[PDB]
Amino acid sequence: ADEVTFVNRFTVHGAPAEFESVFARTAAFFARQPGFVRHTLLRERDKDNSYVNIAVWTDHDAFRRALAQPGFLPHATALRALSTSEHGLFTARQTLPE
Amino acid sequence: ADEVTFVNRFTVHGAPAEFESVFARTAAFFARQPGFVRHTLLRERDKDNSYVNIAVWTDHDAFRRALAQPGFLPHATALRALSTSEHGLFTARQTLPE
Ligand SMILES: [Cl-]
Ligand SMILES: [Cl-]
Repeated sequence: ADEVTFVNRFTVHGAPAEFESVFARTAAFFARQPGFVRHTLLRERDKDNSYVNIAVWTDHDAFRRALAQPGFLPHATALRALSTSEHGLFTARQTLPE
Repeated sequence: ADEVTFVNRFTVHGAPAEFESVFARTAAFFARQPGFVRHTLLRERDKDNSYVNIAVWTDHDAFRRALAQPGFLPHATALRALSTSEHGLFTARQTLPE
């Protein structure tokens, strides 16, 4: 119930290999934060520059705290230098297997 | 690896309760298909009409075979009566924890 899922859709403008390298360090940063549960970076099949990240947090407060960390800035900056994003925060309604 | 992840973004134009009920039946239909791994239906926080579904399949062929089932067609008809959607098929690039 409390758990939140942040979903980002990226359009990569720069080199996808550089994007992935930057994202790996971004994810490691977030993995150091209290409340981090898991993440998966997905790449669209047959597209080169289309990515979706799914990140799970114990609660909304922990997610907001992570974004507000001073340590996030270089990662946020490096990501924005390479891509644009459309994103939203979600709660789970249904899961299978149950 | 071989796993594929299908991501759907729904904009619901009917009643959300009816959408969730019809979606549950469609999800059950896919859950019976060979190669189905898991799915999660997510609802955007502070919104009534925005959902994202994430579904994992063992491989691309299993996903294709499921989509091609004649039984899918009336399910699709019912779900699309209540919602529009934008979707894509993805491969996992990074996951934490490892
Ligand atoms: Cl800046
Ligand atoms: Cl069938």
